[PDB]
Amino acid sequence: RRHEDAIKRRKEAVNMNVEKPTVYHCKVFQFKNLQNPKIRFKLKMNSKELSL
RNA sequence: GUUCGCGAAAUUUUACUUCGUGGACAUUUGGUCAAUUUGAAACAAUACAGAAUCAGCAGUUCCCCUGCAUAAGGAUGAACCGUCAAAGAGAUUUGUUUU
Repeated sequence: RRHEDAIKRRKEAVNMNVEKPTVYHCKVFQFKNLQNPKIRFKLKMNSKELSL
């Protein structure tokens, strides 16, 4: 019961929005070849997951 | 003066009676049942020391095991890639192998 109420509580963590930070943090990477398909998949996934 | 013991006499050895002899030879206290009875104050009633035991759970304090929550923190896997929708008006082009 506490486990399910936790998820019904998680949805309120979903509809919470931004509250923009102060300083954005940036990194720059550079590569010779992106052709590897799984790398191309992971860079998309992990970008969507972390809200990067 | 009281008793116990030994020796002598009068009678039937122990016994009574008397002489010579060795001890022992104080009284009290520390001894109240408590409780209850309308009277010039006594111990007379009225009781009468009879004036509960086995077992179960839980709760505080620490420890371990296993869950779920929460705060932080990490490790890894997931094949395919992003600068609109509708309607209206104007401008340009368009004989035989795969229908």
